[PDB]
Amino acid sequence: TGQVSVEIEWELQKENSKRWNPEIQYTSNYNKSVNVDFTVDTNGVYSEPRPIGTRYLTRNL
Amino acid sequence: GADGVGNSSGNWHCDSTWMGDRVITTSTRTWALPTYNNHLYKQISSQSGASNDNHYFGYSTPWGYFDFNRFHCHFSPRDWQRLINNNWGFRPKRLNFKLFNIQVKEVTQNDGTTTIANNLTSTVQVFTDSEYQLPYVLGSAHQGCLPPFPADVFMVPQYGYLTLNNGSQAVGRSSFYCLEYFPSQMLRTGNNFTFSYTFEDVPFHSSYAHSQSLDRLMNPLIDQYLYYLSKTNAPSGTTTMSRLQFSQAGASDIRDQSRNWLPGPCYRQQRVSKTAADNNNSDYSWTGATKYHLNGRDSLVNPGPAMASHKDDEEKYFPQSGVLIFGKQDSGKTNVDIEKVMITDEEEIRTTNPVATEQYGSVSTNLQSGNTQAATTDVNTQGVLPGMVWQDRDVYLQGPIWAKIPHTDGHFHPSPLMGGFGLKHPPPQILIKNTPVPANPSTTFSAAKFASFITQYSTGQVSVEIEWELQKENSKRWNPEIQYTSNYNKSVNVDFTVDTNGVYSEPRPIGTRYLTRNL
Amino acid sequence: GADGVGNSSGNWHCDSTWMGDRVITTSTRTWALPTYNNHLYKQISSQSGASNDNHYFGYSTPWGYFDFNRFHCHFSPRDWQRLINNNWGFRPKRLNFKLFNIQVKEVTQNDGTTTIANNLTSTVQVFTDSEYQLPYVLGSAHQGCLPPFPADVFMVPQYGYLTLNNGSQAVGRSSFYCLEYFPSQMLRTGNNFTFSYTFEDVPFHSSYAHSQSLDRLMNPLIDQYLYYLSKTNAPSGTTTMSRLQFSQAGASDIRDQSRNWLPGPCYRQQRVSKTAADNNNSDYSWTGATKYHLNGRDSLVNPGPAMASHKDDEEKYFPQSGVLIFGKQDSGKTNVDIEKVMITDEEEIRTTNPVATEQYGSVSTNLQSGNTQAATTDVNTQGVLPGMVWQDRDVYLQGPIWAKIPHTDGHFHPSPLMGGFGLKHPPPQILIKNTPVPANPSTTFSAAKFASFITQYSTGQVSVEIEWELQKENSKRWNPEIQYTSNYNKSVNVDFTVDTNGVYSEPRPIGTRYLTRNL
Repeated sequence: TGQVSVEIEWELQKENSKRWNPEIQYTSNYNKSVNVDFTVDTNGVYSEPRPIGTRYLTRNL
Repeated sequence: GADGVGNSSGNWHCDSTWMGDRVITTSTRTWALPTYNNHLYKQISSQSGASNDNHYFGYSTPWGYFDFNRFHCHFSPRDWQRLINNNWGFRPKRLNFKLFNIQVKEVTQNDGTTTIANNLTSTVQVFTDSEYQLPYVLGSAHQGCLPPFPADVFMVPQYGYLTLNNGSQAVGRSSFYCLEYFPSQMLRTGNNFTFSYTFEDVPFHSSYAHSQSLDRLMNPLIDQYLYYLSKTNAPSGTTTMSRLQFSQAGASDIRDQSRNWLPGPCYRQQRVSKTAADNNNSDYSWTGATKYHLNGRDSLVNPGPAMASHKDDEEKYFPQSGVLIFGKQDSGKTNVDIEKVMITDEEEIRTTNPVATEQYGSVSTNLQSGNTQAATTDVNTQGVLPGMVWQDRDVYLQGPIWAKIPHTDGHFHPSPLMGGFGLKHPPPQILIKNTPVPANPSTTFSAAKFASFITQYSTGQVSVEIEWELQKENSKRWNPEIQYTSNYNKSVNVDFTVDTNGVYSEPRPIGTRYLTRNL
Repeated sequence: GADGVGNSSGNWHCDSTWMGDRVITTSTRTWALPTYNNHLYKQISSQSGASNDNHYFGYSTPWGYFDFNRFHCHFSPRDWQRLINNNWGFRPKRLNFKLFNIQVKEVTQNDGTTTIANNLTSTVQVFTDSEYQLPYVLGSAHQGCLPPFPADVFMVPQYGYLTLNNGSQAVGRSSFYCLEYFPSQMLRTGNNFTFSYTFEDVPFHSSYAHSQSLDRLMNPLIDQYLYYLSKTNAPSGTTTMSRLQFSQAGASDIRDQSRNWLPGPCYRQQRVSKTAADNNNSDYSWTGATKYHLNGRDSLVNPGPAMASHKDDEEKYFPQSGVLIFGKQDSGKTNVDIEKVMITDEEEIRTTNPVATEQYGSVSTNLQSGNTQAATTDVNTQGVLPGMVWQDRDVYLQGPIWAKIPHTDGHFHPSPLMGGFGLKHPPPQILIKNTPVPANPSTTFSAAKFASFITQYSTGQVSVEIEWELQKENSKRWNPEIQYTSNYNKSVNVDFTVDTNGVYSEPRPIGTRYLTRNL
């Protein structure tokens, strides 16, 4: 047994949009719930409740 | 540059210069710009009863835009003839644009009588979208470019765009652009506006036709050393038996030779005849059309991938939606007869590209055996295969020049299907607008936005200069070539001139492929 | 520092050094750290049937944390006596922390018999939250600090926190923190861990009592030159008539003198007596309590703003929830009698702060007139006014030291209400955990996370050194002062010592306010 570590550098490409109205963003829901998403439950089990893509900002064709 | 009221802010530059492997064309026109949308942005959408294929959603802005994306904006007919008769290829290199001699005029409509006067203090706003942040509407073959004849005055077209739609409604992803949210330069009479632009590297447009066919590249005097299957059965006593036989291909059986390449891709179109009696007596303009299906909508494929218009001895035929069709002078907008339009022809590329109205070929569908005969079927659509070669669609004196390549993850051979040069950073859009001047306001404050303005428009001159790089031909052909020429016989009017009423007209479309080249 | 198995990674430092206006206290203890939560994070929440005031939601982590936020972790009783008998004020300056001599031990529970052995290769993880990114749970007067007696061994407490809740459930705004998402240092036996810290500037704690009263600051020999309204009616023939009369205040009417300042703010509490018979025969511990209302929940105000515990000649009384209450040695957890606890007293501040169980004062409520008599009412809660002065709650040998000021837009006089120093950047939290060591895995791959580990714990030494800045007294008082002292009379045990069984105990709470100062 032992430990393992991995470090990765990522290059970003910032958006430069002139769109006027606000965009769609990924967000958490505010309403109450028994468990918080992407957390552990009362037994210690971490779970991811939904898949999350990458395409939220917009761009002209 | 800036000076007073009584100073011209520019001169008239319009000519062409030929020097070695370059040609520099500069043209000047005078324009007029109204006030669009009464200074408002407006949401527009398709009608409620429109078919699902025709739904759209978007906006119309109070801005105009300048457009010079047609070849005849830069080349005179004589200059076009020089180009196409002596060069194998050409491409744009750099560009210069200038706007000058602005005049703003206010209109008064008292009592049905119009009075027009100068407004020396009013201004116009101009800016170039040099970062491609607005939706790019050039490259859609719209009207409103610079006129082909330098003596014509033209109206600046209005700017508008479409975004995502769900039927007649919009979605959360659809975006709205305010053009006043850009830095723009304000010009009074006495100011001018210029900018420069450099084209990226693009391949030369092929201004030649191939003098060889893709299926005829062998030496007709020497046989191959490879064999092909020439017979599958042989005669027995009063009958036949299965027996494979092989032969070496020569000139007598030239269709069977082994070859290294394949013709270009295909997407079959319906064939129609210029003779009225040959066509079916029905309405198949949409049912019989070739289309693509995108997000539940059908869209006509026009003109589509470059394929030959017809095979030899069949000039009367052409693909239903596979050729560019220009209109003659003063032809109408809707449902004009065939005598009012000019149909182009792409027959020069039938040496490498398949005919648009035939199948690509035939492939086998089963496994023959002692009790099963071989069966084949036609291929009506063929994607690209390794080993294919093809030509692109020709360009025309009155056709488009460039198109912006869509910003996507992938694309294949990004030459625009209507013909021309595909650019990732095309010449930017040039937007222009009259600054609104409010009318007499009330003397007591009101927070409502203004709704009464002084009626006015603007006019001025515009010039554009483009440098083109030429590719000279180097042929060793012995016999003379085909050249574009005028007919010598007498006629009432000279082609590409004005008539007795002052109307300039172009009598036919002119391609580029006259010189020849080996395959 | 790093070396082998047979090398101590640190020494035992525990003493105090007094030099001029500084005092440096260093202390060392030995700790033991179990495996909490069986290496898991767990969501915790209030019971389903709990009252609305007691609902909560949060998490418990497998980490422990070190805590030295009580004064007796650093000062011996004799050192505390030196401090409070000779100084008017003090404050912390800088801090040094060290963790060394780590030993990890694995436990085997075969057949009810426990065997403990060294595990030389296992490790512990340590990190300091030097950027205040975790919820700060220090400063809530929790158990688990370093023991007051240096010879005691203590268990490291488990880390856990609360976040936003809606009843027993959470909301979208509630946040979850994984402590493994921090860079932490891993130590085997033979490694050590140190860091340093500098306190920000804070005011000295007032280790004095005022020798003057706020309402007695005048010269008792000279009258004022200002007048006050002394009589509102005068005798007429066998009757009275309204007639205003004014007088200059002297010593005979000292209550009427004009003054420049006002006593500190107030928030009235209920009074209870140490004699059982004086109190009401009912359960008013919650109904009669003073509380604040936040987001629909009621929360007991404890101890609340600093107010005097009682007026003179009334030591038997104290506010219901307005004083710190420490427990005697080995006293229980729930519903212990009054003989098992030690109730503090804040009477030294009754020179400036109002008594906690009385009204702040009285104000008029109406407008007197010929047919209306003047009416007043008591003020049971008084926010701060311009011109108020007050003292803060005293600190005690076994009380807290500091508290983190909440990161908010506004705050007023941010000294923590339980006493001590309010810091925007307090000493950071120090988290520690045993690295999990999995047990014998299966020989065929399984993607399920591990659930069987080797049972083990760790132990070692911890040391903390703090420099304190002193503020020496400079009094010109003639008569001797009050000092903290031990009683001389005989007794079975000496105070602040161990008994015959080895149990160290602190017999009473010790404040700081013995020397005196003029107002």
